[PDB]
Amino acid sequence: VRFLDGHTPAYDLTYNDVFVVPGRSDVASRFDVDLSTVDGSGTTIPVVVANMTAVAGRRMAETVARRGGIVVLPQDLPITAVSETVDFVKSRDLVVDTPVTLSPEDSVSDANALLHKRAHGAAVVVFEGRPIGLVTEANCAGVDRFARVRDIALSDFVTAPVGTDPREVFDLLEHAPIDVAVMTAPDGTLAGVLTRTGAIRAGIYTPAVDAKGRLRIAAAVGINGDVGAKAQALAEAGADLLVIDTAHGHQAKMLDAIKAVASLDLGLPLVAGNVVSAEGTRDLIEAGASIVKVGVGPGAMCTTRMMTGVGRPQFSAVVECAAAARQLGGHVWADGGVRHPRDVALALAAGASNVMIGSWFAGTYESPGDLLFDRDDRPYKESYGMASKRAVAARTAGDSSFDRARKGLFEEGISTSRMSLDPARGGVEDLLDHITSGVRSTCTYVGAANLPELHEKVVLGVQSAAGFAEGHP
Amino acid sequence: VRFLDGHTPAYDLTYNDVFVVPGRSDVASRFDVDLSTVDGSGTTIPVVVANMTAVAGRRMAETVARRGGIVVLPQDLPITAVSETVDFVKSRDLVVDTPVTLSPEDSVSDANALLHKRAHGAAVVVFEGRPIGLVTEANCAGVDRFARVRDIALSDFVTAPVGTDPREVFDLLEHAPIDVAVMTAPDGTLAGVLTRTGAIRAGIYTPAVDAKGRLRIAAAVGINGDVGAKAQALAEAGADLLVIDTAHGHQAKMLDAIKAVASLDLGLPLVAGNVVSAEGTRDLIEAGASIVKVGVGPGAMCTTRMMTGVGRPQFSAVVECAAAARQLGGHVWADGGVRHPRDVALALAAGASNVMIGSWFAGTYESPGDLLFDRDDRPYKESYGMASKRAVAARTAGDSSFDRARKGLFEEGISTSRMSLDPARGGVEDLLDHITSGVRSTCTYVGAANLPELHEKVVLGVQSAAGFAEGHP
Amino acid sequence: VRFLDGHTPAYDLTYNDVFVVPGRSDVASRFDVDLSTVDGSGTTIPVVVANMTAVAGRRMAETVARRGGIVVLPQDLPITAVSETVDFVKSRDLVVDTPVTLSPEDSVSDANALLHKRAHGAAVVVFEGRPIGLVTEANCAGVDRFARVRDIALSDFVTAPVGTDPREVFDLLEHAPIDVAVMTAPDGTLAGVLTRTGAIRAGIYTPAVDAKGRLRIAAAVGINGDVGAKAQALAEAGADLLVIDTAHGHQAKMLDAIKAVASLDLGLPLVAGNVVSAEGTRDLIEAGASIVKVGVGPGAMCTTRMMTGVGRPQFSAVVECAAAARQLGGHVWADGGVRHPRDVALALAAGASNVMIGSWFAGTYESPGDLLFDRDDRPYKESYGMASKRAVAARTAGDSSFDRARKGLFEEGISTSRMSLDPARGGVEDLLDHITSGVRSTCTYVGAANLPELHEKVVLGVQSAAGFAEGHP
Amino acid sequence: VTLSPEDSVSDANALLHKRAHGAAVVVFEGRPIGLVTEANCAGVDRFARVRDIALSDFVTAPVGTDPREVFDLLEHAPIDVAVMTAPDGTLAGVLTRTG
Ligand SMILES: NC(=O)c1ccc[n+]([C@@H]2O[C@H](COP(=O)([O-])OP(=O)(O)OC[C@H]3O[C@@H](n4cnc5c(N)ncnc54)[C@H](OP(=O)(O)O)[C@@H]3O)[C@@H](O)[C@H]2O)c1
Ligand SMILES: NC(=O)c1ccc[n+]([C@@H]2O[C@H](COP(=O)([O-])OP(=O)(O)OC[C@H]3O[C@@H](n4cnc5c(N)ncnc54)[C@H](OP(=O)(O)O)[C@@H]3O)[C@@H](O)[C@H]2O)c1
Ligand SMILES: *c1nc2c(ncn2[C@@H]2O[C@H](COP(=O)(O)O)[C@@H](O)[C@H]2O)c(=O)[nH]1
Ligand SMILES: *c1nc2c(ncn2[C@@H]2O[C@H](COP(=O)(O)O)[C@@H](O)[C@H]2O)c(=O)[nH]1
Ligand SMILES: *c1nc2c(ncn2[C@@H]2O[C@H](COP(=O)(O)O)[C@@H](O)[C@H]2O)c(=O)[nH]1
Ligand SMILES: O=c1[nH]cnc2c1ncn2[C@@H]1O[C@H](COP(=O)(O)O)[C@@H](O)[C@H]1O
Ligand SMILES: O=c1[nH]cnc2c1ncn2[C@@H]1O[C@H](COP(=O)(O)O)[C@@H](O)[C@H]1O
Ligand SMILES: O=c1[nH]cnc2c1ncn2[C@@H]1O[C@H](COP(=O)(O)O)[C@@H](O)[C@H]1O
Ligand SMILES: O=c1[nH]cnc2c1ncn2[C@@H]1O[C@H](COP(=O)(O)O)[C@@H](O)[C@H]1O
Repeated sequence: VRFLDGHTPAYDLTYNDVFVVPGRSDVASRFDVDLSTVDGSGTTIPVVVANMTAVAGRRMAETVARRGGIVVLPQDLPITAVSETVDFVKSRDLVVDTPVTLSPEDSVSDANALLHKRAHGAAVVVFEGRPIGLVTEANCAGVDRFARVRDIALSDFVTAPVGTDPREVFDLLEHAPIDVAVMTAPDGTLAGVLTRTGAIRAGIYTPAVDAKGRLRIAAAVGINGDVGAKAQALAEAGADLLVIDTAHGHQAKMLDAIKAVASLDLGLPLVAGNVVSAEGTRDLIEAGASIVKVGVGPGAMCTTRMMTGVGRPQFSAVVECAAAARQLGGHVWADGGVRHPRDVALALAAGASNVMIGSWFAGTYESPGDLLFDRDDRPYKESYGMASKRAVAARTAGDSSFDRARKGLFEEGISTSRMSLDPARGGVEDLLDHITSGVRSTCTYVGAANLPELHEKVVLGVQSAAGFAEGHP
Repeated sequence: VRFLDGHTPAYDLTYNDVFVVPGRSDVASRFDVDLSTVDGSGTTIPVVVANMTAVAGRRMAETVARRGGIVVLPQDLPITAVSETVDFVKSRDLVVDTPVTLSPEDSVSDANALLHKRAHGAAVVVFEGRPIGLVTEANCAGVDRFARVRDIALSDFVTAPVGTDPREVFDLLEHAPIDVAVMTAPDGTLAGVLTRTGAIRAGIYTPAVDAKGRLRIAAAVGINGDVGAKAQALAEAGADLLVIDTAHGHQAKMLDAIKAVASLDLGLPLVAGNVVSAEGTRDLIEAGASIVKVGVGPGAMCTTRMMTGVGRPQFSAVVECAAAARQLGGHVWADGGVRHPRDVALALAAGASNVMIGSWFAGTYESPGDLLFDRDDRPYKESYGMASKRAVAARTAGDSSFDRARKGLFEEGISTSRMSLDPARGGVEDLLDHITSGVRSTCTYVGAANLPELHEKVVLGVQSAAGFAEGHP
Repeated sequence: VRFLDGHTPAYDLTYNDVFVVPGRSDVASRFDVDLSTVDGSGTTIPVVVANMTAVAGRRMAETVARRGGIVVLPQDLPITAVSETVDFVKSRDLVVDTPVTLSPEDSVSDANALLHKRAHGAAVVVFEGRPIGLVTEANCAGVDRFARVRDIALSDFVTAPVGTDPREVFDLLEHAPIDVAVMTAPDGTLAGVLTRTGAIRAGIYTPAVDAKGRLRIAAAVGINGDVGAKAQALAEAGADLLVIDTAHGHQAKMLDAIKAVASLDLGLPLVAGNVVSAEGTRDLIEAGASIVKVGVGPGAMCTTRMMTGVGRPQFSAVVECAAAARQLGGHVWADGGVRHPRDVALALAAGASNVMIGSWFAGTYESPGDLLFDRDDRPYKESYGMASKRAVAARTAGDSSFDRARKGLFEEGISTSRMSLDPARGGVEDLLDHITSGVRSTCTYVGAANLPELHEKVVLGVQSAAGFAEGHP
Repeated sequence: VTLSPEDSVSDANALLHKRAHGAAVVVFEGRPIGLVTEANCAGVDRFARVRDIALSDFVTAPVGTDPREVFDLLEHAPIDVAVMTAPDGTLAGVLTRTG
């Protein structure tokens, strides 16, 4: 990477410490930028969802992969639950989304709460697999909780066959009272739904798909136990990518874990982390990893810095690690600390091939957690670290009370945090729009038409805290 | 520019990061400083009003130009509205201001709200072009909103012929109940008003006028569409200066737009921006621009930094760009981030020939927005960026709903902001006093009698955030 | 001054940016340190009170000079009021203080208000010059405001002859209900008062006195008008030191004012400021000044930095100017920005001979302003700059309304500020105890027995914002 | 309320509320010379003298004047207080429009 003349600080840099200076550009439109990655992950946008139980569920996996990202299932997930989630994701349609479905015998109480598991603003009343009505939040307003869905469902709705041009579906819904088109199979059974915004995103995002045309999904594994047997079971379950994840990725047990998985020859991309040094990046690649996950400390749920003093400013860590992996034909994932789209753009400019986002996506409809409200009726969801006392409790529940007490000495993560939803744009696809629009604008500012050209052409500068304050938050 | 020995930091600088060291001075008075610019804009004070719809209206254009600045009309303005605004500004008197005028049949409701479109504190009642009374806010206190103006108008007021020396008018109003002198034409028709403060400003500020002696006004044009045909229509409408404006001014489309306007040979100063690099400055000047607008990110309504990471600390950007423009005989406008008079002074010390100010002037009586009040009865006006959802909607309202949806992906500006009016000095001329008094003191501190000597003689230093905190805000 | 190895930052330093590293010391006690100055001011502590109308009154001048400092009377004071203040100060006792005095005919309303003009907690009731009672705040609690002093005054009080050993007076008051000994002349007339703390301070602070044994006092003069005639009148009125003062001290009008005063050969130390550059220090000294006042911007009432961007971090300014002055046999006063005793200590370590303090001392009983209370009953007093709209209004009240309106364009100071009094230690002598105890501890940490050894032996270091945060606020 | 020119502003401000006139009369040798209102003491140092803030101009009339005429003399007066004087010029008291 190139920095402005004289910008050689005597310290390491975070995303807040740096800026991109624009260059000469011939890219006429921000829609001309190709956001596809080149690390073998198969993503068409540089966004990976972290293997955190508060974020990485089946609804998130379907929604993100349709728009070009990928979700890493957490390592604490049982293999049967993994197999059920993968089979659900890989049976999803590439354009039409899975709606909330309700039986006419369901209670209005259930209908009100289930509505927010998706961002469509409406649920489809189904009977024997066929749509018979719609339910919105307005239909549940004032009704007793224990009335049935059949008493409140709207009986008329827009229907269209699966395979219809999304541009046409956009025009069908211009003057419809509900911005939902119920997509049906030739026999009349429910195939899914498609909103006006969903139709727009169909011509903007390319789905991340496997060799069979099914949505991609990844899975994580720990370094304890039989790593090889666990990795092979995840591969046979249908995972398209494997993440061997641990806090201190530069230890001997991680090196042995990588070799055990690589020697099985699963034919899948192997991600291993986390490290923040050039030496650790080389050692993980030499062990058999093709992608190195970079980040020790920056996660919004992490207390590692305050507990140990161990960490590294994430921008400088990605710059050094991406350069070391580039020498060996490897790639780097920037993992942790993403708060605004500039953090995504700056990580990619630093040399990362993908960016892993965690806590930010917990505050969305699609995340696994229940939607909550504070005293001011502001919507929010919980997030927590995978090394907190809450996560360790659910992961080690099978141990004796003696071992659980001794292990309770260590906690390097928060057990609860409030992640607010934007009152208007509360879906993960709204955040993807936010992130990708910013990255696309970064590329045209530097004159790049794709992500390799971004890292090649970017010129960076160092600023003080006053520099970061320039502009509006 | 000269910096103190050893002040060569490994980062770029904002206005907050630097300070001016005083030098030996023989300038006896701060009124002896010449504030005229030498970039061909014609401004006698180094203030340009940004081409933002929330700031640049006809009341702003008249008021600022009389005091020596210039207003750039936004590019979203229809050519008919531009012609009507230019003809209004170029028919204004050089000393006597345009008051709020009222018909005696107007409602007290209308009279109360219209008062705050000027800073005179009084409106003139007019019948067939001739003044017959005055209305103040004290006259509207308690009266029914739908009583007529004639029921509360003050029948006696100070009058004087247009052309009277402003110093005499100052003396006529010393003991008058209302500090407004109604200036009249030989036939008795209204020519305008002149307050005590307005008479003082006539001896301090030189109006910015064209070759016919009429107040100057500028106009902005985008890089899309037929830039040549638009620029020529703006020239024939009477614009004294043309601004070709876009966020990423260092792209091929901007370079072609400059050449298309330059080859038309309109005989007007040609401004193009925005860039923050020396290379960008040279490319714009070589394409045909005489003035380069500098600034990517620092605007108070901008979110470009947080969306993309793209931007440059404005002080270092002005320093590098002004030196590159100077090499080619061109000039540089410092655009964005002005919060206090020190920002204007430091930008001129960095080598800029003019300073463009936007959001700061939205919180004045003369800006186009309506005057609003919060729950605490504090006066304020709205401000918003020209690339926000609000501005883009008005600029693309005639496109199809499909295209407006796709274009909705990008938003690099805030759509609403509260800019407070100083409860005492709420007029834009009060801010011009504040700004120019600071620049004049800077010039005497360094020993400069004019703006070229300011950039020539200034010595600068770098400070930490503790240095900026010294003093009171 | 010596800095630690490698501590050569690329920016200028404030008091917050630096620290002192202790060295080997044989100074057994902090009471062994000699705080006397060597600049010819005659002060025995390194404290000078600023020539600000909100701080520099006759009660302040008496109290500080008895403890070793000196007060500079403001330049706006008429020569008649100057002569009266000097004659009051030079007739004061060197040990015994001047109390608030009351007539028995005075109202309780006046007694409770007058009580806070001194820090004694008691006023002396006087009749024909002799004491007849005491009045405390508890004696006025609940009494009608227009009852007379004779109705509430305490009739018995401790009395002692003037010249008594303060050590004994400390013992006389050990068991007295009111901590004040009324000091009397041989004929029984009131000579003043002395408290337990006041007797302690007599053995700690050496009074600053002239050649005849009378308390010292200084006076300021501006650079406009007949500077030579104004300086001579101040010399004949009894001033012990002259201060030629202006914001921009490095201008031609100041250099002529110094030469005009030096040519009169008044035999007094001549102070001139303000500058922040070595070149300005040399020019003022060569013009005839023996002491250069350093500081442009750091004053708590100043807005110069925000209006103009002109200034310099005060520590670096003092280091440079003190070094240039010492080459020419001159001295430097550190003027502005003192908030804590460390600021005084660091200014002396930087090479200043004396430290000027302004607004900090406004929040004391002895300052000329009236004592005020907020809604929470917190004691405070007003402070304001000598270049604010309030100050220039009184200074130019005799000019025409036209000129005062034109000069209203410039305002480089705030016109009102709330300076809180410490509810326990509200006297200026308490702040003197606070400041000088800190400076004495600084000298023993460095190994210095006097102020010249402090500057000679001190080793300094540079810190970040985190370094300044170490310790308790 | 009567005030000497040597009285303090602090005393003058507090004494004004012993009557409903809203103004006090400054007196030197029994003669009315100035008026003190609450607006005169607003912002002034509490221990300045009354002689610094007194209004030297006030409506005056001899005692025994018809109240109806005194009422009309005060219609446009800034202070609604008329100073009534004895034949020798000394102060006889005051008379407001409502009085
Ligand atoms: N000075 C600044 O930092 C700044 C920042 C934002 C906005 N603005 C203000 O916004 C107004 C104009 O709106 P605009 O900036 O959107 O320009 P515009 O003139 O309305 O359109 C810009 C054109 O350039 C293309 N473009 C390519 N890369 C771009 C990029 N990185 N950012 C923006 N457009 C890009 C756009 O196509 P696509 O849209 O299809 O990509 C579009 O065709 C002006 O008043 C300008 O001052 C200024
Ligand atoms: N130490 C500081 O940083 C600082 C800052 C502000 C004020 N002050 C305080 O203000 C008081 C004196 O008021 P003053 O400084 O306005 O001086 P002053 O003695 O009242 O007047 C200064 C004279 O110098 C001229 N001048 C030229 N350049 C000037 C500049 N940059 N700033 C001010 N005057 C300039 C003024 O003419 P024009 O007015 O016509 O230009 C005027 O004739 C002192 O008590 C001083 O301590 C100090
Ligand atoms: C520290 N870090 C933790 C913990 N659980 C997960 N993580 C890391 O944070 C990343 C997410 O960062 P965000 O800022 O939330 O996007 C994860 O990918 C993982 O690397 C924990 O308990 N402590
Ligand atoms: C970013 N920048 C924007 C937008 N509209 C205008 N601008 C820029 O800001 C300047 C004004 O800055 P202030 O800090 O308000 O004085 C304008 O002149 C223009 O360059 C926007 O939506 N985003
Ligand atoms: C700026 N500086 C001003 C003004 N009046 C006085 N001063 C300066 O400040 C010093 C006092 O500083 P503190 O921090 O209050 O102790 C004075 O000695 C003088 O140099 C003013 O209006 N603006
Ligand atoms: O569309 C739906 N209809 C009915 N129940 C649902 C629907 N989506 C989720 N649920 C229920 O909510 C549980 C949790 O879903 P998750 O949050 O998507 O894992 C499921 O196991 C179901 O019981
Ligand atoms: O002096 C005035 N008298 C009456 N109406 C006015 C006056 N100034 C502005 N208006 C009204 O306010 C509208 C907006 O004015 P603007 O804010 O100056 O563009 C005008 O089109 C008029 O309808
Ligand atoms: O001891 C005192 N007794 C009575 N009045 C005092 C005393 N000290 C100050 N004053 C009054 O307060 C005014 C202002 O005093 P200063 O605040 O010390 O300048 C004086 O002019 C007196 O009117
Ligand atoms: O007009 C006045 N001038 C001066 N002092 C007054 C005046 N009226 C009352 N006082 C004072 O206030 C005290 C109490 O007055 P009373 O409340 O009327 O009894 C008197 O004894 C005087 O000291």
